[PDB]
Amino acid sequence: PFPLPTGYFGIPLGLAALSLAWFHLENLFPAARMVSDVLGIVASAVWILFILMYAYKLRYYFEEVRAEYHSPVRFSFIALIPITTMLVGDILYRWNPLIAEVLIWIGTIGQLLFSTLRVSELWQGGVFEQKSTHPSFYLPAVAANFTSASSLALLGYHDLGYLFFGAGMIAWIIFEPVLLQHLRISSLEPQFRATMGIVLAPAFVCVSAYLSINHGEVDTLAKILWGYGFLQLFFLLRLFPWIVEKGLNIGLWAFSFGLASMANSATAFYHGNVLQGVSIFAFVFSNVMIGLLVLMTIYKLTKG
Amino acid sequence: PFPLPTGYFGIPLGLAALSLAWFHLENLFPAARMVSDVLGIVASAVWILFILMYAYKLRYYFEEVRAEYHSPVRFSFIALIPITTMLVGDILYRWNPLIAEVLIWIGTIGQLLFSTLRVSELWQGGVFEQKSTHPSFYLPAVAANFTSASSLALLGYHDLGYLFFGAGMIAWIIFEPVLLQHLRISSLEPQFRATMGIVLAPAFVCVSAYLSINHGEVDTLAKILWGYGFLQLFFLLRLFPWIVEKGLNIGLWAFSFGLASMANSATAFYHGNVLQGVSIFAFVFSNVMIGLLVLMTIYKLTKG
Amino acid sequence: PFPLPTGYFGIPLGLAALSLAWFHLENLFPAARMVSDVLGIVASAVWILFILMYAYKLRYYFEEVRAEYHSPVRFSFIALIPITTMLVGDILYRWNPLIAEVLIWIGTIGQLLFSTLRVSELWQGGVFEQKSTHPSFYLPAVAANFTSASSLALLGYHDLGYLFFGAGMIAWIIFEPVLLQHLRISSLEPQFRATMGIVLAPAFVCVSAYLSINHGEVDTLAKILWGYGFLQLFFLLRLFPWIVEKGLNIGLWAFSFGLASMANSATAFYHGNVLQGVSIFAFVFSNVMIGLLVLMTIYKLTKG
Ligand SMILES: CCCCCCCCO[C@@H]1OC(CO)[C@@H](O)[C@H](O)[C@H]1O
Ligand SMILES: CCCCCCCCO[C@@H]1OC(CO)[C@@H](O)[C@H](O)[C@H]1O
Ligand SMILES: CCCCCCCCO[C@@H]1OC(CO)[C@@H](O)[C@H](O)[C@H]1O
Ligand SMILES: CCCCCCCCO[C@@H]1O[C@H](CO)[C@@H](O)[C@H](O)[C@H]1O
Ligand SMILES: CCCCCCCCO[C@@H]1O[C@H](CO)[C@@H](O)[C@H](O)[C@H]1O
Ligand SMILES: CCCCCCCCO[C@@H]1O[C@H](CO)[C@@H](O)[C@H](O)[C@H]1O
Ligand SMILES: CCCCCCCCO[C@@H]1O[C@H](CO)[C@@H](O)[C@H](O)[C@H]1O
Ligand SMILES: CCCCCCCCO[C@@H]1O[C@H](CO)[C@@H](O)[C@H](O)[C@H]1O
Ligand SMILES: CCCCCCCCO[C@@H]1O[C@H](CO)[C@@H](O)[C@H](O)[C@H]1O
Ligand SMILES: CCCCCCCCO[C@@H]1O[C@H](CO)[C@@H](O)[C@H](O)[C@H]1O
Ligand SMILES: CCCCCCCCO[C@@H]1O[C@H](CO)[C@@H](O)[C@H](O)[C@H]1O
Ligand SMILES: CCCCCCCCO[C@@H]1O[C@H](CO)[C@@H](O)[C@H](O)[C@H]1O
Repeated sequence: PFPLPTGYFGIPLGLAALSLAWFHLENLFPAARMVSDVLGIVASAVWILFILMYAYKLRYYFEEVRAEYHSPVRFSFIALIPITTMLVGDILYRWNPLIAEVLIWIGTIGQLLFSTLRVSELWQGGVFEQKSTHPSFYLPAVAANFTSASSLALLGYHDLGYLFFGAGMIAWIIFEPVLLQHLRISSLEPQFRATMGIVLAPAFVCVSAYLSINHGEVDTLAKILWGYGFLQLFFLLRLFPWIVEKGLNIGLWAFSFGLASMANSATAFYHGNVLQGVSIFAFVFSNVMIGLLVLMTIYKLTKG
Repeated sequence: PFPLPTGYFGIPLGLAALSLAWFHLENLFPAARMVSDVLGIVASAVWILFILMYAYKLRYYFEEVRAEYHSPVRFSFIALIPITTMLVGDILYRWNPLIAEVLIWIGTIGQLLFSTLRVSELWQGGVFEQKSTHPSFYLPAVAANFTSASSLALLGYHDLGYLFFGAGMIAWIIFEPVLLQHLRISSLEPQFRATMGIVLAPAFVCVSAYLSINHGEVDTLAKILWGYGFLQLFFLLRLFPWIVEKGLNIGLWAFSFGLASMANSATAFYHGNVLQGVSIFAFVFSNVMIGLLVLMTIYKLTKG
Repeated sequence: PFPLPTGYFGIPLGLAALSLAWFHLENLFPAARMVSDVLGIVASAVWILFILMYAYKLRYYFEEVRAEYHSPVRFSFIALIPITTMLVGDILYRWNPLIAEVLIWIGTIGQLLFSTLRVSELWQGGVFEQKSTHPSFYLPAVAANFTSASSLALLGYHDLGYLFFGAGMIAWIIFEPVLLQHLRISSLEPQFRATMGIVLAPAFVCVSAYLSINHGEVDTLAKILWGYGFLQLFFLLRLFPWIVEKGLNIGLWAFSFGLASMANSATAFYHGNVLQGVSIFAFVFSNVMIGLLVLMTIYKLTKG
């Protein structure tokens, strides 16, 4: 018996997002569907297990959940739950649209309630401190809204999806300035550094959601978002030795959301015949990196 | 004899903006014109009175005006004067375009001169402090430019209106990051908390101005802005008990600008057959809230 | 023998940018080509000389270069080198596209390597301080990417140009919030104040690059960018007496990038029949100001 660390939801999140990326290649390359289905089944299975473990945590370790919830830093990871729930919904849609729709709405209402209760509460002051300014804040504030946007578009609710999209995009632009200034001034401690991987996510998750809503039209906004996304990738690549100064660890799954969304967006750029060479590199790169994450995770698992 | 607190201009501002919202419903529902005209006449009458009271303040309480002007916090409320002057111009345009145009230009030149003198002066440093980072800054920096944008569009100056629009939109995105970080860290004191209502304004005033310039075309930008606007609404609703911790007060008119612009934008979304259900809710909600403000103000007035 | 202060690259930068502005008037007014060619030849000659002087610095004053590189403030000026190299490439393209393309790629790879190594390294914390938050940061972070964007578009690489464009535009919006808050709180010391001129650059360099990529189409984004650009101009004009409190100096070339890009963008607005009166004013204003910079520089040179 142990309380499931909430961050572990990043594993099915990354796998689910990568399933969706491969799904979007099926009409260019049919074998991509089998790869998508396998990734989707594994992500869903891991999600079920982690959901049940989290239900156990709520039942028997409620004070740990309460403390994470009220923490001005640790609360953000709870947003992984409804995010992964929506992504699993998006996977399941290929097989059962009714069950998919239920999960998508549960995740959407859940993330919106979550932010509305906790993200706003921060504006009361005195609890959040300068040192609370962490990449994890992107999860409730930004990533959850993008995930809702694309999931609702999948269901046919394009205009409602644009509202969530806007909420996420503007929230992103409003938070990042203060995050990067904080990182410049204050050296994130090693135990939090893997969460630098979340810094990769905004531009790529943003363009993926946008392309999901706008029928895959690769337009000026999409190209703009990709450009900033690759800038951040190059920066994070340069920073990687510092990120893992104290060793490789499981927290590196933090990168998987950005990586998977880079792959997903790459499929749309390829479909649209925009920067196809860059698209192929992006898609291959993201898959290799997530493959390495899977292989390091199997290892850790075969070492208890 | 007393010096008129400059913040009181928020009352005719909210009423004038709400008049304009109803005005935009007239071709869907004719009776909306009577409601618009009544609101517009009351707003204009209150504006005349407050202008005369402010002329008296300048004549006999000039040092109080000087101190408010030089304050790195209190200067912002002076921007209410040219903002309300433009909105009254926009109302009067339905009856007398020549007088309307004069007021619109006086307000536009006045707000631009005001910002150019005072907002820039802050960049000299040493006067503005971290604790000066208040929602009121939106008034000179953001709301005034949006108001110019839409007023100039009304007069047929669409391209000039886009310049003001851009100034306001980029200024908004450049200020809000630091405002929300400050609110997270430092608990705004109760006496300033009603000004949290100004946080509702940017997205809604922005989309209202945009739709005024672009002939009511509800496009991707407009939907994006509405999404962030509703996020902030939900946050402020959650925060409302904290906002009024020390009691309901007249400062709550601070919400009326955002509310009225939510109503105005809702008329355009409805006209464009986008999210009509949300539009009706938004329009009804905003009217009820401003109706409550009017009823609390009549009360206060019937209690001296 | 002396080590060339890296900031001096701002002189050929401003002249090169102004050459390109005049170049864009040639099909409206043929005599503009002669003016462009003369400015372009002078900028290129000054650039060659400064490059050779900088090669000498690297060879015989390497520790001075190393210290500037590692400084969390002074590193930014090194970005002037690849920026000016690209602009000289853009000039030379009218005579020799092959040599132009080589310079453009050297400058593009060089600026991207430079940022990737140094701008990201800041996020390790503990070196950059709040007082490091200076306008010069725009050079590597923002201006270099815009310059790449427009130079690559010149070569026909529009989509790749949009990636650089996005990187610069989003980087701009993400840095400026914290810069203006810092300037409000902390009074930039006189010796750095001329660099306030760099604050003029982002919106104008941004719209110039955008118009270069999008075939000169003056659209809503372009008008938006111009509006914020003129707001900042008016602010900087008001601030000018404070900027030069301790006297006029050669650092005022800092303004030339924004001024030249105001002129360049003005040619496109004029071509597109948008705000032609404003365009003429902008173009004339920018030329007069840069003419004054040239005349003060000849003076200083005729006084050793
Ligand atoms: C992922 C879905 C998350 C839903 C979270 C439910 C939280 C309800 O719990 C609430 O937390 C608060 C907000 O800070 C409080 O102030 C409450 O009164 C408390 O009931
Ligand atoms: C709403 C219209 C407002 C116009 C305000 C006029 C202010 C003119 O007053 C000016 O204020 C300054 C700027 O900080 C000064 O430095 C001046 O010299 C002073 O004359
Ligand atoms: C304008 C083109 C600039 C290229 C700059 C080359 C810099 C290479 O120098 C590098 O600087 C670093 C990054 O901070 C280091 O950590 C290195 O190991 C060092 O080799
Ligand atoms: C995954 C969703 C996490 C929900 C975290 C719940 C936050 C609990 O919030 C708590 O709820 C209480 C009693 O149940 C109140 O007594 C509290 O004081 C409050 O701390
Ligand atoms: C950070 C946000 C960047 C927003 C970029 C928006 C770019 C709008 O790009 C659009 O391109 C289309 C091509 O015909 C046309 O609609 C217009 O040229 C333009 O509005
Ligand atoms: C998002 C990236 C997924 C795209 C992977 C495409 C790999 C195929 O590669 C491409 O195949 C072609 C036709 O099918 C060719 O004409 C090519 O030149 C070749 O590069
Ligand atoms: C509504 C517009 C408010 C204008 C506020 C005016 C700010 C006054 O600015 C003052 O003007 C002076 C004398 O008149 C100078 O002597 C000052 O030192 C300066 O404080
Ligand atoms: C924070 C700013 C968000 C800017 C969003 C701009 C969205 C541009 O949306 C536009 O949609 C039109 C539909 O055909 C086309 O012009 C293009 O797809 C696109 O440029
Ligand atoms: C901005 C919100 C103002 C719109 C208010 C519209 C209220 C009318 O309500 C609508 O009337 C119709 C036709 O007129 C119908 O067909 C509807 O189903 C009904 O909802
Ligand atoms: C114009 C490009 C400027 C390059 C600045 C080079 C930064 C040098 O970086 C230095 O390089 C070294 C040795 O050569 C290492 O020994 C160092 O410790 C490192 O400081
Ligand atoms: C800070 C960023 C501002 C982005 C502004 C984007 C404006 C998009 O403007 C575009 O105008 C065109 C006119 O038909 C159409 O494509 C749409 O109306 C709209 O998408
Ligand atoms: C970017 C600004 C450069 C444009 C400079 C244009 C100066 C010419 O000026 C214009 O010339 C015309 C025809 O050529 C006229 O019809 C005009 O009314 C006149 O203003």
